[PDB]
Amino acid sequence: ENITQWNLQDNGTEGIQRAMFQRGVNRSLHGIWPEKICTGVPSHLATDTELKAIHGMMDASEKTNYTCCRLQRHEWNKHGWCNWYNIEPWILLMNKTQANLTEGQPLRECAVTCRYDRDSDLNVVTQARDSPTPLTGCKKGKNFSFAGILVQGPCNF
Ligand SMILES: *[C@@H]1O[C@H](CO)[C@@H](O[C@@H]2O[C@H](CO)[C@@H](O[C@@H]3O[C@H](CO[C@H]4O[C@H](CO)[C@@H](O[C@H]5O[C@H](CO)[C@@H](O)[C@H](O)[C@@H]5O)[C@H](O)[C@@H]4O)[C@@H](O)[C@H](O[C@@H]4O[C@H](CO)[C@@H](O)[C@H](O)[C@@H]4O)[C@@H]3O)[C@H](O)[C@H]2NC(C)=O)[C@H](O)[C@H]1NC(C)=O
Ligand SMILES: *[C@@H]1O[C@H](CO)[C@@H](O[C@@H]2O[C@H](CO)[C@@H](O)[C@H](O)[C@H]2NC(C)=O)[C@H](O)[C@H]1NC(C)=O
Ligand SMILES: *[C@@H]1O[C@H](CO)[C@@H](O)[C@H](O)[C@H]1NC(C)=O
Ligand SMILES: *[C@@H]1O[C@H](CO)[C@@H](O)[C@H](O)[C@H]1NC(C)=O
Ligand SMILES: *[C@@H]1O[C@H](CO)[C@@H](O)[C@H](O)[C@H]1NC(C)=O
Repeated sequence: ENITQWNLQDNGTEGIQRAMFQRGVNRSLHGIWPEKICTGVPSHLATDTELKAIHGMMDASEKTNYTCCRLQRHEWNKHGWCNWYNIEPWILLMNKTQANLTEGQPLRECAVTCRYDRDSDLNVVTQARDSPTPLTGCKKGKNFSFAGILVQGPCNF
């Protein structure tokens, strides 16, 4: 029912993808997205201490040097409060999702966005999710690279 999406390292993509490559991070959670997007005022304002409890999730912002908490707070504000009601079960789910992502390539890993790399003739996956979706920036007929793992098609197992 929820889309789980994450960033993947890629030295060829400026921003979080490059920062992850430099730090030896392969997968960094972007979000867990139910159908409903939160509108209005959050029932609770996420603190830095709460957001830092999602261990290994890197912020997409250079303003924190890709650490915490701009993306983490944005996730709680836009997808968290209205769906989970309380920050505690959301922090635990996000943290466990990230822990699984840190362990290696997950159960279902489908490409979302690629950076086609001319040199290696590979579709370098910059963002993946746990369900198939139409692709963006992915060259037809090329193999896919999920944080160095070579796959035939857009979905990795
Ligand atoms: C996919 O995303 C959804 C979010 O869309 C995730 O579901 C959410 O999971 C949260 C648990 O992790 C759960 O949080 C608890 O919510 C209760 C309140 O629950 C009651 O309210 C809601 C609506 O008002 C109803 O939820 C029911 O919805 C479904 C269909 O009816 C079904 O799942 C089931 O019937 C649910 O019961 C329902 O009326 C609820 O009973 C809070 O009380 C919880 O609080 C915990 O308890 C404390 C107080 O005792 C609180 O202070 C603590 O901090 C404590 O931890 C807790 O917040 C959400 O209700 C649920 N949201 C929805 C819309 O279902 C789902 O888990 C995701 N799945 C995956 C696999 O990623
Ligand atoms: C993190 O990974 C573990 C291991 O895959 C998950 O636990 C499994 O959950 C499935 C159902 O989704 C069950 O069939 C098994 O009981 C579990 N296996 C083990 C070895 O414990 C867990 O769901 C994952 N959590 C998140 C949030 O991704
Ligand atoms: C990241 O992925 C590569 C390629 O699969 C693997 O060799 C390496 O050990 C992983 N590093 C971490 C920190 O998980
Ligand atoms: C950003 O983080 C990395 C690794 O932790 C480090 O190389 C760098 O000095 C940090 N700070 C700035 C201002 O780039
Ligand atoms: C989150 O997962 C880590 C492993 O990455 C674990 O050590 C830690 O206790 C967890 N934190 C919370 C708040 O669950």
